[PDB]
Amino acid sequence: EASRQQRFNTSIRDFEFWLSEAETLLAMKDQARDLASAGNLLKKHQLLEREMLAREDALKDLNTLAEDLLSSGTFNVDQIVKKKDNVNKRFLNVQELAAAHHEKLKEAYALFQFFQDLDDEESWIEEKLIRVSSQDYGRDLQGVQNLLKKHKRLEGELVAHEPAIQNVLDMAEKLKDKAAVGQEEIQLRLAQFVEHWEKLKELAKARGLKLEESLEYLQFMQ
Repeated sequence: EASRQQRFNTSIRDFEFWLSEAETLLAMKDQARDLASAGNLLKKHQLLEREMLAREDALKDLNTLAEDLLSSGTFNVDQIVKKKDNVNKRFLNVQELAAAHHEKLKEAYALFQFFQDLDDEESWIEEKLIRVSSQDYGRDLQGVQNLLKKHKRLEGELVAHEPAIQNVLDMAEKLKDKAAVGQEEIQLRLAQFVEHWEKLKELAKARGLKLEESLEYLQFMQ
């Protein structure tokens, strides 16, 4: 049952609160300090993106209501004008900045995920370098057959990692722009990561060939 003036005031208060929340989110652009915090901010940006067109539509009706109040001889003309124009200016500012801020946060989340993937894959290569660093090629036929069964399991666990390793080298190319990746400590880690990956591949290939040569030898020498 509210009057036009009461509905206008309630709508303005509702928009002011929504705008203040969106302005706070835009002011949190540089608070993405880890994956979880970037993720929290991305969820807020997804809600803002989803609500934008509905708020734009509601603002059109709020503007129509304000103009209806102004044309009907209301007492608080200046108060209505200031409330309406302030909400419209603040909405345009949110609308014009939101997508850029959202994109910067998607880049921050991607950078944090890249650093987690680099850490993980460095450890994975290091563990495989221990596994492959064997000079046991078998002393008898059953022995070399056991070693070849294990070496094929290593080659099976390995072949499927080329894309996980390439995802680190590609995401380093996609995020080659940002400073944190360009830092000399990260550029060294990426060169060493490639050095250890190729060394792991050089060792696995070489060991497999030695194991096949050993099986052939031990089959004649049994």
